[PDB]
Amino acid sequence: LKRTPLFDLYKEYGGKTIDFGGWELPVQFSSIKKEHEAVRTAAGLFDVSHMGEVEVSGNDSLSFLQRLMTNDVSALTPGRAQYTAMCYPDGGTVDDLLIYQKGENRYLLVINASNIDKDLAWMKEHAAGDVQIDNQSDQIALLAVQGPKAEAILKNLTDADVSALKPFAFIDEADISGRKALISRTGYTGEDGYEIYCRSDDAMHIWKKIIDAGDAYGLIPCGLGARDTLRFEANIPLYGQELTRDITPIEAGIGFAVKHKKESDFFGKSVLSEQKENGAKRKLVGLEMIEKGIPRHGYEVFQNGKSVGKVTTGTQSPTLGKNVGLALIDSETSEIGTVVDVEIRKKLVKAKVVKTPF
Repeated sequence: LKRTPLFDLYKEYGGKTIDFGGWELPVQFSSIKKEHEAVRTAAGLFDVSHMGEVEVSGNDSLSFLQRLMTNDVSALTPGRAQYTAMCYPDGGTVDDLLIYQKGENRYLLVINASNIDKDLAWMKEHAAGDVQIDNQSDQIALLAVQGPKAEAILKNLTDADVSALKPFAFIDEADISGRKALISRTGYTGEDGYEIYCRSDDAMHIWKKIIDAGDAYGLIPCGLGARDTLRFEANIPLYGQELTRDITPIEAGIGFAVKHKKESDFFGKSVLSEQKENGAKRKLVGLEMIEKGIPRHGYEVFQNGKSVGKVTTGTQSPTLGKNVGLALIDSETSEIGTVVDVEIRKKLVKAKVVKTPF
């Protein structure tokens, strides 16, 4: 199986591993509930080195990126990053990703691990002009620190002024105990939070310095369990779930990342513009089960005997004390308070659409 440079460290911290799409990554280290609670009130350290990273350089890199991306990548300056979708002509999603501008006409694309080869072929297909696409995936590790105490812990790791960083701002080549790392103010949890990109070699080192520096603040290793519980409460999409070949960024609730009046044409622009200006026929919602049952990805959602969509992620909400779900459903069913039926092993169980994000 596929393994991050952090792998050999999991046993020590009690990492229960799962074969998450070829990569074996931790679902937990102690408890989904405790991990969620930590990132909510202390901080939490996720290994996220499965992610791919691709350098795009050349004089025509910006024009190339502007056709490929839904966001206006002109808005970037070196030291700044943005979240974006990459769409097919029909507005279906190739991937969602972060682009960092590292300098004039150099860009770092942080892409989903599952999609690196897909994304690469799609990009190389539409290359034109002076554009170089360099896969740097197996050279870069990624550690994320997430919570109200994340800033306080990060002070203790580097001399660089990470406290000055605004959201989506980054410092490159910053020193963490003699280790050069890119530090960005970006998360995947819905709290204050930073992400640390380093050489594969240096990941375990930095991991240890983060557990040490976080010990006093209540910092624990967190996994994919907590990751999804946090995503619900923040209504954050995950590719393969909220975002796929068949779901539009508008439908997934990330229209903010679609700048449909960009002067540049981009793949999907016409379809996405209409969905932005008129509203989409499907809407990503939160579901909480009113009746006993476990929702998972793919379960049909019904109202009055007719399908209205599908559950896209299943998880638990400590906040509510309930089983909960993110679902993509018809817009006319999407109002808060609406009751629906989610099919769990050939029997319809009720759920009530709730306010998300929190």
